[PDB]
Amino acid sequence: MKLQGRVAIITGAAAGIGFATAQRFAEDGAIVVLCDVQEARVREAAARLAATGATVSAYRVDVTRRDEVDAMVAAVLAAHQRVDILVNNAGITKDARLAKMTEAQFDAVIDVNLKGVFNCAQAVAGLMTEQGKGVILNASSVVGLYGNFGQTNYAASKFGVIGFTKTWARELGPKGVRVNAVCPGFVNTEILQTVPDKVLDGMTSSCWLRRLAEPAEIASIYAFLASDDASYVNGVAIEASGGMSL
Amino acid sequence: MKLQGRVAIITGAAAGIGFATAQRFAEDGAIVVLCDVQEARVREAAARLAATGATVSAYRVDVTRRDEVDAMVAAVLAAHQRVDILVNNAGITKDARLAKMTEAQFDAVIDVNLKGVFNCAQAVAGLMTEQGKGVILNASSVVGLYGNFGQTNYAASKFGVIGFTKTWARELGPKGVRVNAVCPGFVNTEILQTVPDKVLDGMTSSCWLRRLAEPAEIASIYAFLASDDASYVNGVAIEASGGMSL
Amino acid sequence: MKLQGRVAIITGAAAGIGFATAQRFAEDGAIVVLCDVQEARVREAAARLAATGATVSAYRVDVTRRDEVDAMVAAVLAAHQRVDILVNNAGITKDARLAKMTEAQFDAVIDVNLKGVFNCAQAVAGLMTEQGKGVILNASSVVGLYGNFGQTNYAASKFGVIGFTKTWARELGPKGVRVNAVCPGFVNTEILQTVPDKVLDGMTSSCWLRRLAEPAEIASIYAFLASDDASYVNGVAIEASGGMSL
Amino acid sequence: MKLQGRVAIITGAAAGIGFATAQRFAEDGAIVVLCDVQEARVREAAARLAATGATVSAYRVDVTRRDEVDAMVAAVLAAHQRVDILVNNAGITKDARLAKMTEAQFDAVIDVNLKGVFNCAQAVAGLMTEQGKGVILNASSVVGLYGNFGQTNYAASKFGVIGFTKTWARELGPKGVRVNAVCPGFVNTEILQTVPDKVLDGMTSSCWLRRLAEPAEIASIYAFLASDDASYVNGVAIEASGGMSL
Repeated sequence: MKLQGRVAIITGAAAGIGFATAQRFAEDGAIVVLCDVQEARVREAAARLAATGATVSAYRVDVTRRDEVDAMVAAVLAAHQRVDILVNNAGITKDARLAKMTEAQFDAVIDVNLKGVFNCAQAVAGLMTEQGKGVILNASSVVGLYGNFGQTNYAASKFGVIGFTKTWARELGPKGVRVNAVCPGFVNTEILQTVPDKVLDGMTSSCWLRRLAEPAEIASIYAFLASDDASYVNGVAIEASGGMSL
Repeated sequence: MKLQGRVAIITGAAAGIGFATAQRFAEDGAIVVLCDVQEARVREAAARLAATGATVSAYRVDVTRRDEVDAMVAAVLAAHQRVDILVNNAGITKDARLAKMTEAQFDAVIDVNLKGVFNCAQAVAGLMTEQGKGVILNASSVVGLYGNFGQTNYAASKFGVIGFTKTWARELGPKGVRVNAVCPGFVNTEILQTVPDKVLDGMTSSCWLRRLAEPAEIASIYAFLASDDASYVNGVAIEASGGMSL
Repeated sequence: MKLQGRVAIITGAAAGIGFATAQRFAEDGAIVVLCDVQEARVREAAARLAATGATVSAYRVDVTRRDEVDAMVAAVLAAHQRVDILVNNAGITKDARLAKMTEAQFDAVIDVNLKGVFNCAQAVAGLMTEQGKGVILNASSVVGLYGNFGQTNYAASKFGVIGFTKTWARELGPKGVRVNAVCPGFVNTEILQTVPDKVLDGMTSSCWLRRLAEPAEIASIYAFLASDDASYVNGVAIEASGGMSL
Repeated sequence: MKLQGRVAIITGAAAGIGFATAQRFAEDGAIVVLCDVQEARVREAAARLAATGATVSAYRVDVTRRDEVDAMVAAVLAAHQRVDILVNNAGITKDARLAKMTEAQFDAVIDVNLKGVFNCAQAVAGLMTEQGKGVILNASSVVGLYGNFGQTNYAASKFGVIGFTKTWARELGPKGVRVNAVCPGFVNTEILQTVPDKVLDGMTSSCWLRRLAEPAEIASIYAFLASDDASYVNGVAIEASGGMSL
């Protein structure tokens, strides 16, 4: 059990990729800390994992509020004495082409997807370098490699988290702390359930595996990167798109 | 005279690469609008170019203030009837290790370097698509490709502007408007005179041409990209580093 | 036991990363076919793994000779009924500055490192698409991302295998066959013992983890990519360098 | 006239991008040496440029025959005393999916597109470093960035020439010799004239400028890169695709 006893904080863990990652991490023996802006939902999520015998906890955290981030990290240290893994998965989209995008749409996405990631990483990175081991995993996107129509704000933020990744991999690597990113393509979470079938068909046609990912297939990449199997993987952004013509 | 009569707005034009770009664009026949937060200095810069016979103007613009950006664009239209080129060159650094970076250091760099670029591009893009031709050139950095120690905020921002570049190239290209980025390496501008020699030796040794760039050598890349010689170059980030090992 | 009963052909398996990969695959339950130009050595390597209880076999294969490749594939099918995984790890260097590189130095590296990879992949790809599942893993290098002094031929070949990877991921992905590459940095294999200390200090100082990899740390990446944990990873080249400034 | 008096060797110059580059270089004042495997056609091409008053010469060169390459370079030195620019543009395609590609198809493309480029660059690079200035420009492709169905051989070769580019930029940069690559997308040369319209429409739909390039639009990028406007551009592969979703 490759993450046995390791303490993992996962943001956006109430549902979607975040929840799938919490589940997989618990299966790999991690102590999992599920954080989400949605308090009731994340406590239900944690409750489902606790029933399996896993050691888990749940916190309401808005990652744009550094005081909430700090309070959670302090509570995790009080409870489990260390932080071994951070998965910066919480994100939002507010799509609009440049001609129509509002300042509020722009700001909201930069706040969660860049400032939020900065807040959580800054809050744990010192704990990790002090103990001489840790891993910070950042959620990017294929859009963070290639751009995408209507995603001025999202693309900037997901490119930007690769900037974080390479910078922190440089700063923290020498102290035994690895920093990597995952760049998912089209993943079959709740966000796609209202998308018209013909639109989904266009999406899957652009994928070289000709299908959407299940969230567990992104979780499994975070699990690899957290584990010692990725001990010489640092500063990378792994594309998890099945291959794409975006 | 490959830019003859074309109207170019350049931000951060009082000095450094911005001023060199204004100088080169004027040499190539462009009508140049020099914008900077340093009003007296950008006025003096414009005066030097006017003395050579160029058609120029000078505006105080804080790119984080959209009303100021909009007012400048309106004034340029009143004076010169159209906008053909935008060079988003204004940027700042507020360097710190992740461990030490303050919220103000982080927020300020995201504001100028991402929000400011968004503001200027959004302000001109409709003018350009309506007339069926235009070019937006974004200043990135080698740091926006590879990250860099102490530059959590700057690296996120310069990665992010490549996200803008690809996204806007997708949205605007079909309307005849190209969007590209330049990623300079180490440039001999005013910000380097105070830097220690052994730091500059490390800079030059990591460059495959074994020397710093002069600002004119970055200006000439912007001039190429603005010109019709780059008519099939869209969505790219051109590294202008002499080759390097950062 | 994530590769239990899966049949893996590994080229260059007598030593180095190839042998470490065979060892790890066997540890994960794979049936391993060790191939190398050094027959006695790869036989001894297989014997070490068989002593641990693994199901293994050992073949002399010069990957530049397609009849030898084909004969080995036919033998594997006769023995084990299918081929599930191919690791194209055999490669050579024949380093020289452009000024001095001989035709033989150039031709030989292209032959083993590109033609050999082509030969092995073509020999197994139809088996994999016919059965609806398979994975081909190609050995690249950080040199296949950034180039390197004295490696005109090697760099072309390791860039080229990423070209293969993306192309085959496009052709074979829709049939259920994934194709990926690994780009190792500096690995503590047998080829480094003779290397001067000050050359190795330059290697480690350019790595953001400030150490060389052990071969098992590259093997574990191949093991991940072969496994179902990488089921939505297709067409990628994963840098396995600890982060670096080459 | 930015290439005045500079001696430029261009391979594949009888038609297509090569001829367009010869024409543009002559317009920029270069002494142009047109090389092609097609002797009658390249002499006609040269004759057209000579009529404009340009200084030009024509040679039959098969770039896979080093003796022909060497003889041409010697003849150019005898005639013009130096070589300032090399454009490695000659290339071929022999497309087939991996399942069907023959050894001869593979070999032919590697021979022209990698060995040929090596031959020409090796033959001139010493002349350039000795005089302390030169530029070598390599023709890659968008396929050398992203791969493409049916192009195992072409993609490997055009990735591979970026490997050459980065390696030679490293080796030769310190001696004042720059090496860069251009990666064209879909260009309206003779090769596309038999392509069905509906197929061309698919191609242009995937282009963010929604049109094919004219060959002069690729020539203009080579002209920039050869000129002193690109004096701090070294080791780069410039995508000239209009933006693409390949």
